[PDB]
Amino acid sequence: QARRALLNGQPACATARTLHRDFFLRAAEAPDADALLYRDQRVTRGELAERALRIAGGLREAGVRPGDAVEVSLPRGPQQVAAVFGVLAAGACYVPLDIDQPPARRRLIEEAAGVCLAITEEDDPQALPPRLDVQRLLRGPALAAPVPLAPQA
Amino acid sequence: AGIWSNLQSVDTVPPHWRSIPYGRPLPGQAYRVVDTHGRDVPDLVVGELWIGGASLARGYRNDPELSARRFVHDAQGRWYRTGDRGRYWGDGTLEFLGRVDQQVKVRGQRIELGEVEAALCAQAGVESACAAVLGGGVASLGAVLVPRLAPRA
Amino acid sequence: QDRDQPFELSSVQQAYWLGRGAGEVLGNVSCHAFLEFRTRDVDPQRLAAAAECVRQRHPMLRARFLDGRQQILPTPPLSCFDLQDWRTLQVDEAERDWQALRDWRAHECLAVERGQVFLLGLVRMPGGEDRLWLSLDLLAADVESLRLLLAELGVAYLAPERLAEPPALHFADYLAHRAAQRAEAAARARDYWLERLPRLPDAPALPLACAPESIRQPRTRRLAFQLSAGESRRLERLAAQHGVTLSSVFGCAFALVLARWSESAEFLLNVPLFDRHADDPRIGEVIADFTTLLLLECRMQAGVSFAEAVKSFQRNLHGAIDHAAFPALEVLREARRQGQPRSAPVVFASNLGEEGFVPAAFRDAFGDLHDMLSQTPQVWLDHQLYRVGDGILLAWDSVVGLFPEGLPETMFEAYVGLLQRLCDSAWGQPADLPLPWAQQARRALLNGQPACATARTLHRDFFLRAAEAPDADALLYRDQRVTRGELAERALRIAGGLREAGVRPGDAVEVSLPRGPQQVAAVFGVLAAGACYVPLDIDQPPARRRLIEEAAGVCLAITEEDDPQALPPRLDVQRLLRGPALAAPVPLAPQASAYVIYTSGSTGVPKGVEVSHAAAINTIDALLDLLRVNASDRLLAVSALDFDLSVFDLFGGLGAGASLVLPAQEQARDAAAWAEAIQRHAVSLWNSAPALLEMALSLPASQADYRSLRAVLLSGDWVALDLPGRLRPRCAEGCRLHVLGGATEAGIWSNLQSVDTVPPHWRSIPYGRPLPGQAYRVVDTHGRDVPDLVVGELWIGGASLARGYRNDPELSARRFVHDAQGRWYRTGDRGRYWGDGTLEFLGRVDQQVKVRGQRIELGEVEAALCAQAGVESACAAVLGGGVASLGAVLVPRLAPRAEGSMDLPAAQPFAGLAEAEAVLTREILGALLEAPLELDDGLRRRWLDWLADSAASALPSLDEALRRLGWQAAGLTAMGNALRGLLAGEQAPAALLLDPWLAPQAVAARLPDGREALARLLEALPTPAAGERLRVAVLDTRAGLWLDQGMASLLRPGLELTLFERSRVLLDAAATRLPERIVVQALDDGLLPAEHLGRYDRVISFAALHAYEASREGLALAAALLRPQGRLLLVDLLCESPLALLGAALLDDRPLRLAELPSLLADLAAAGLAPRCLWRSERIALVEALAPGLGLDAAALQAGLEQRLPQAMRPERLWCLPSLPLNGNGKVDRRRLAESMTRALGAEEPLEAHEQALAECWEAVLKRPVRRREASFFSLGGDSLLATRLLAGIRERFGVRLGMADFYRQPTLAGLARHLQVQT
Ligand SMILES: *P(=O)(O)OCC(C)(C)[C@@H](O)C(=O)NCCC(=O)NCCSC(=O)[C@H]1CSC(c2ccccc2O)=N1
Ligand SMILES: [N][C]([C][S])C(=O)O=P([O])([O])O[C][C]1O[C](N2[C]=NC3=C2N=[C]N=C3[N])[C]([O])[C]1[O]
Ligand SMILES: [Mg+2]
Repeated sequence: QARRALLNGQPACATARTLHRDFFLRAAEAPDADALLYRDQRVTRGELAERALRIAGGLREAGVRPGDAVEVSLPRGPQQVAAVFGVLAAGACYVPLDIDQPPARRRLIEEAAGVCLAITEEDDPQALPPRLDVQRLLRGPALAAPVPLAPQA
Repeated sequence: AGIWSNLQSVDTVPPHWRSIPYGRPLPGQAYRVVDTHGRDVPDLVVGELWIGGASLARGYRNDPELSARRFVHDAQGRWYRTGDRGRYWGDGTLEFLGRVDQQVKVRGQRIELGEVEAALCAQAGVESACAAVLGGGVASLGAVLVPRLAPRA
Repeated sequence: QDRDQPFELSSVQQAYWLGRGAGEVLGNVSCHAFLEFRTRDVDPQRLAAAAECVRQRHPMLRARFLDGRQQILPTPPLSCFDLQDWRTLQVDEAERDWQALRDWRAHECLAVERGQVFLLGLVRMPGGEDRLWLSLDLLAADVESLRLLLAELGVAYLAPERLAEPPALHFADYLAHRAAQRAEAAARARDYWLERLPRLPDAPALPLACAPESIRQPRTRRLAFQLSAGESRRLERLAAQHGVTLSSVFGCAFALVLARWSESAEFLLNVPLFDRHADDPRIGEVIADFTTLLLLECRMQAGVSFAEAVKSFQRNLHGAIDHAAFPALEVLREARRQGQPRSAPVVFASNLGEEGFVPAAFRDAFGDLHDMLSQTPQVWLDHQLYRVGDGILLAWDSVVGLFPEGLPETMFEAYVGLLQRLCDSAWGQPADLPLPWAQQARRALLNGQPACATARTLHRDFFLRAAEAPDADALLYRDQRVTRGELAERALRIAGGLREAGVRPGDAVEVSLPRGPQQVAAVFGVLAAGACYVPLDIDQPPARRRLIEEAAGVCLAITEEDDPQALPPRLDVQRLLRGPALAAPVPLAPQASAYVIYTSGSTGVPKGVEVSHAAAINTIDALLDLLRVNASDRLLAVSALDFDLSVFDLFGGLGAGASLVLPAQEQARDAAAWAEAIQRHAVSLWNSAPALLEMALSLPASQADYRSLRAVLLSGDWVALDLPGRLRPRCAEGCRLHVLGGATEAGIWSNLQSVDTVPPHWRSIPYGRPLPGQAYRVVDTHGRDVPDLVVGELWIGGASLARGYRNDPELSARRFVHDAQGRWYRTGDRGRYWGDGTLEFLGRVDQQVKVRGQRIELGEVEAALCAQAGVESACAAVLGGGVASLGAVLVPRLAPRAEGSMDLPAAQPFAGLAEAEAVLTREILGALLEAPLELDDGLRRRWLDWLADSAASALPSLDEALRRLGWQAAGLTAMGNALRGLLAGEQAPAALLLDPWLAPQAVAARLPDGREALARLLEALPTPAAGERLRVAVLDTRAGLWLDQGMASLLRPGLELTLFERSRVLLDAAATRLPERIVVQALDDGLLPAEHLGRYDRVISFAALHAYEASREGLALAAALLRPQGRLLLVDLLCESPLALLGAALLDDRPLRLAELPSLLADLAAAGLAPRCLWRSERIALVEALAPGLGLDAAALQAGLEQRLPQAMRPERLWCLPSLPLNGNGKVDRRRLAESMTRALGAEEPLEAHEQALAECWEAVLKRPVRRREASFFSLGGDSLLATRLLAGIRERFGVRLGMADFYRQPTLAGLARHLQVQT
């Protein structure tokens, strides 16, 4: 029990904060740095933070709000990463699914998650959750900052 | 438990490892290993890995009853009750020993065989199903069906 | 009710109003809500018009608060709208100005005395942001009424034409209705609450960094957490499933946090509920204060499901709404009127109105609530809730600096953690919170510390150290030293002697030997026999010894005597040393019992703590490996053998081959003997209770040089904060003090706070980290761990626990307990972790008592007495008697000052006097020997020898003896007759000490020119020359007959006299015979009442300073009793009266107590008294000596205790001592102090003009007749409401500006007169 209380007792080694906080800091600190590299093109932290904050503004415009949840269902690539940061920066909890996740199973998850919205390249405001094009959320106005989430959201 | 809960560094494998163990718990989070009655098992004894401390998920998104079955509370705080089996070796390392239950790994991903079986019972015409990950180098997921017969006199 | 005339405050408005009081407990603040809101732009003139429009709509926004009543203005004098247009400024200067404006108007006491209960305002930031904000004093309004003010502002900003109707129901008509309408319900609930006041729980016993009385400027710090839509939905649907109002969910979860953070899970929390019930539906639009305050006595159960806990909280909450018909404030008043300081300074304001807190008409006009602040007075933790968005803003308006830093943060993080644990998981789960993981993670490291020990039999290493180096020093004694080989072969001789006597592995053996090498050889011999040693003091009384022999089930006793026929077979250690040697120690597996150490058998059946070798050697290694103990070290065994510290001295010290300097049994508490032992044998290690090292350090650095002392261990009792500071220059360079924690039930110790010096945040030296291999918990009464900073019971765990109480398994299951965390000794120490993982110990659990209306922190009373000028040390206890009084005790430090230079007037005595007393000694020896059977045979033979030895064979004289003595042959006859009659009654000591012819100091007050000694002692009492009042006292009064013999020299005009003795029956005679101008008071059970400190300009001692257990004892008693510049007047026996020596032989008390003139004057100058010797040569030597500024006086103590303690822990009686008495096991004897005070315990009109003119003020305000001064205002019938009318009454009656906090510390009539006496 002594050994195990040491190994369990290992101190927090963390600063409790909103999960996105640090990326938006790394972006504000070096907007030009390569955040993403993808299919032989690249995205800066500034570009990604803006793309995310535009998605966030599009999500607050689409009725998403702090600790409410948002499905993200995008092919693997920068728009996916921008969307999860944009969900988190809208204050929301992202509910990732593969775009390959099949429709009846996706409906079990969309039903069980109580999900406010889904981000999917498809626009369909009449889906089980309202379903949204990330490319349209990328036309959204940028939020000037991520929404202040307390660390436990 | 959050993205991980242990770290075995591996500069080399000492030959007595039957598997690469779960190492020390990651900082700020913890492991118990318990008897089926919730008390800690002694070192080298196999029991159920309870992950604990600050890294844990808050629960399942809209399943409070399964949350209470997993995210349990004890005189030692809050614990995820994983259903992984394992043992603390005498040096306080945590050998993970696979799972006792219907949950298995396919091409790295987590699958509940109860999910595969239920997705087969969701077939009109299946009375019940079994699923298992199989032997051979393919490591394939297999399943087995009982059809429902639509009786008459 | 006339709509602009003064009308009564609602009860809960009085709670805010009286909380504005600069002298009220955590008062001086508004009870305002500050709200803050954001938008890019708003028209400031629309706002200015809107704010003034809502004032002229609602009476209560324009209500003035004065004289504890409210009165409504047609419009207020002071500005409605604090516009601050900064659209031009630099952004960050505007932000700093906003933060100043924010901190100001969010902490602001609004001018409610000028009707400014409502104030709107607006910074216009140059960043393009109009931050509308709103300071509403809740004297106007409920929070549920504040959202209606927002509704009115939202409309009045956007479309003021739609403000269709100003709500016609005036708040005075609502009160004039409500206060009459409630009447039966209020009485019905008053009867409920009155009968519950003794049974009400406390405020939540949370960790406070500051006393609430010790801050005048309570800034609220808000903590907040927005539960989302989804978390709100999950709580709302789960609240529905479990059948509870959503306020009950949040209130239950809050009360579970406060329970987990309280010392006890039962407390009051003030629930402001929303009594917006009225006949007019427009009450739903009136802005006045519809708060009603519910004193929810929550009692939160542990380990139940949250589903049970929340239904319980709801049932309590709902049922208590009916009892809130008599308002919580009047319950808190009636508690004060019943002598209980109860409060609900923690608050649960569930403003959960389903629309969103900020109403939609306002959410259109400005963004939903950005931030907010309370300033609720007299409330530590104002928890509120708001629907925000469609989510729920949790808010905790904690107070800045009141809680520890990071505590409202962590406690609130646990509350949010709980509420998400309620969202995402079913309420069938335990209502017990987790410890917030960071706290538990640290404590898992502290408890996780590896064994750092090898499991082995406790004696093992000593027998190795002997086989390695047999000629090395093991023990150093009175003169001689025993080597390891000698000690090992002596131990193994005793071991074989014990095997032969039938003792065998783990069977228990008493070791009652005087401290010395044979005692050590006996414990190592018992342990080498494989047996378990049961050490006892040889001076322990026989009845207690039989209980311990019985209770240990003791196989055998080693006792320096053979009696194989006793309760156990009892053996002489010298015969056991004549026994055969064992070849080797009998093999024990380490888990076997090593010793059983016994507490005092005054506790009923003696608790004997059986410790295994594994446990003992674990603690020992865990300390040897920290002390780096080595073969050159030399410990001092000041620890008695029945005090478990000796186990480290023995099996630790000699396990490392470090030799023991042993005090002998006559040196068992002697600091001078220890000091020489350190200075002589170059002692490198020390180990004791702090009261022993305090006693060692009480000797000067020149008299007692400890600079050999490489490291110091202190244990078992509170270590004073100055003590490391006193110790650093005394011990070796690199002082290495360690203070060590925990009871014998955890082996010798369980903690180590290393001390270089005290960091200034300590209030006692804490328990440190647990020692290696063992562990601590602090637990709630339910056995769950309490959080950091939270006081609970200390539990000790792991590889050092005692096996149990030796033959009480039933108590062992109560005091040792078992969890998923392993096995724990449940100590009954209070204490708390700190954030850094240090473990503050806070006294035994009985060192708190729920005395008659409050929990007393007796450790805090001791800490506050130690802060007095000139105090060495203090104790506090709670007593017997019909009051069950608080009691406390002091000691002065005496300012040692080397004034002792002298000459002795030797010219008056001659040898024919000592011959006269030798003759009279022979005659009265011979006179008792006319009936020689009144003695025992030992005294008979002594007396028959002294009939020649104390007589003409040494100091012969003729009948001239009689004329030297002053008593003639009539007196010789009267002595012989009295002595035979008294001893045919056998009435020594008691009647011998009552007798004029025979009492030892009284015969010394005649025979040795004793009346002439007494005369020249009493002479120069200056009052019949000076014509001025003089206070005299006597230390050694006994029967008063020796004083009566001097009394013609004592009855001086202006002389006041007080008479003292450490005995009751003798003072009854003194009090019988001496006139009513002379006072008599016992030092009952050794204890001086504090009313006498610093009071006496003169103090008398007669032929009895040796009758104290030190010179330093009776001297320190004298010095404390003396007024500064006052004179001790002493005759000391540099030789006894030969008849007082018969007297002492009939007490059978040793003549070795007596001391020389330099020996007296050295200790007396160390007691600070500056001396002259004066008289009677080498016999009955007169000394007088002058007192320094010791500062102790009951007046000065009252002023210091008024400066440092609340009225609920006044030292209800107060006493003093020359030093605190000591346990056999080293501690300050808090039981003897408690019993002694319990023995020493044993209305009238106003008579000052200020008391009488105050009685007129109390009688005017309270109506009831103020005939008695001794009453306290609240106990008589006062309230904080009535304290305003009393202050204003004093401001009419006398004109003085009353400090209301000082009046709350001074609630009795003369205590109130204090501020009038000083014309404040
Ligand atoms: P006195 O006549 O009061 O008699 C003596 C006693 C001992 C009773 C006196 O010293 C005392 O304790 N007075 C009562 C103090 C008290 O109870 N204070 C708290 C009243 S509570 C209240 O309803 C607050 C808390 S929640 C709410 C609020 C919400 C939003 C924004 C601000 C505030 O304050 N109001
Ligand atoms: N010696 C001892 C043990 S160490 C004994 O014996 O006694 P007791 O009672 O049991 O114990 C003591 C008491 O107190 C406490 N402590 C310890 N340590 C200390 C203390 N206090 C204070 N400080 C310190 N350090 C214990 O636990 C008990 O209660
Ligand atoms: Mg004890």
